Amino acid sequence: LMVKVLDAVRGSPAINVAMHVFRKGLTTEEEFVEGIYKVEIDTKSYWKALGISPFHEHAEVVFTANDSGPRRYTIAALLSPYSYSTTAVVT
Amino acid sequence: LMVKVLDAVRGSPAINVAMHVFRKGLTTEEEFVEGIYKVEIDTKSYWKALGISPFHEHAEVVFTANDSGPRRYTIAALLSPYSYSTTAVVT
Amino acid sequence: LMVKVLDAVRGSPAINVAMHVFRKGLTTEEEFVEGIYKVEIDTKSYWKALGISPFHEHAEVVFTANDSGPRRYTIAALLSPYSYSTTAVVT
Amino acid sequence: LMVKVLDAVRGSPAINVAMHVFRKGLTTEEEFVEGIYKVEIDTKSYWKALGISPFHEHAEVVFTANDSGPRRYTIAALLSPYSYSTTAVVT
Amino acid sequence: LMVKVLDAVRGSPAINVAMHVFRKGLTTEEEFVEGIYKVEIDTKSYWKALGISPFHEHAEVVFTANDSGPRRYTIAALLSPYSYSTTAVVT
Repeated sequence: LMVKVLDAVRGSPAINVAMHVFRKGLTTEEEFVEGIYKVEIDTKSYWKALGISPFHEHAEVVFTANDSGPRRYTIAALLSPYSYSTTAVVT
Repeated sequence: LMVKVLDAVRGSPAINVAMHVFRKGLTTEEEFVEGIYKVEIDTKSYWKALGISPFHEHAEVVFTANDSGPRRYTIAALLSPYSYSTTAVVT
Repeated sequence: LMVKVLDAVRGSPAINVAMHVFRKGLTTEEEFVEGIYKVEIDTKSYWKALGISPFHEHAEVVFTANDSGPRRYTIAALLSPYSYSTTAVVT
Repeated sequence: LMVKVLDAVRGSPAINVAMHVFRKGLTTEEEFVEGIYKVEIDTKSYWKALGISPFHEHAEVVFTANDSGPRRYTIAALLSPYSYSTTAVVT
Repeated sequence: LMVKVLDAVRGSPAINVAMHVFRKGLTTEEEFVEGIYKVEIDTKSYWKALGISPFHEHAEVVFTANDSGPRRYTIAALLSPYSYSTTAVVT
């Protein structure tokens, strides 16, 4: 097994490289690679893995999730390598 | 097994490379690669994997999910390598 | 098994490469590659994998999902490499 | 097993490299690599893994999640190496 | 097993390198690498792993989470090595 990437480079490129070589109870995950170059923006979660036997008997639950409001996410060149260029965010 | 990628490069390119080589209980996931160059924007989740035997007997549940509001997501060049170009977000 | 990609490059191209080589209980997934260059925008989920025996006996459940509101997602050049070009988002 | 990356470089490129070589109870995760080049912005979570037997009998729970307000996230060149370029955030 | 990265370099590049070589009870995680080049901005959490048997009998719980306010996060060149460039945040 031989891998060659970008043997010779000349003249200033913008590069993003990711190399992975592999060889060979509510939740159980084993022997994994999570999140190479992962981006998460405005992620939400409610009631994850409460456990064994929640609200087993005679439970009265009221759940209300409200999401609102003025929120802004201005992004230029996300995960976007560039060269000899111009990037501007003018407001 | 031999792999060659981008042996000779000249003149400043913008590149995104991803190489993967492989060889050989509510939830169970094993021996996986999750999220190479993954992007998530405004992801939501409710009541994931509450567990074994939730609300087993005589449960009175009221669920209400409300999503609203002024929200903006302005993105230029997502996962988009570029060269000798112009990117602008003018407001 | 021999793989050759982009042996010689000259003059600044914008490139997106993805190479994959392979060789050989509510949920169970094993030995997989999930999400190479995956993009998710405004994804929702409700009540995923509640578990074993939820609401087993005499359950009174009221479910209401409301989705509304002024929301904007302005994107230029998603997963779209470019060169010698112009990208603008003017508002 | 032999790996060669960027054997010869000349002329000032901007590079992001990630190399990974591998060889061979509510929650249990073993022998994993989490978060190489991971970015998280405005992530929320509620009631994660409350434990064994929460609210077992005669529980009266009121849950209310409110999210609002003027919030801004202005980012230029996220995970985006560049060279001979111009990046500006003018307000 | 032999690994070679950036054997010869000339002319002042800006580089980010990450190399990883591997060889071979509410929560239990063993033998892992968490957070190489990890960035977290404005992350929140509520009620994580309260323990064994919380609110076991006759519990009356009122939960209210409010998030609001004018907050700003202005970032230029996050995880974005650059060379011969210009970065400015003008307000």
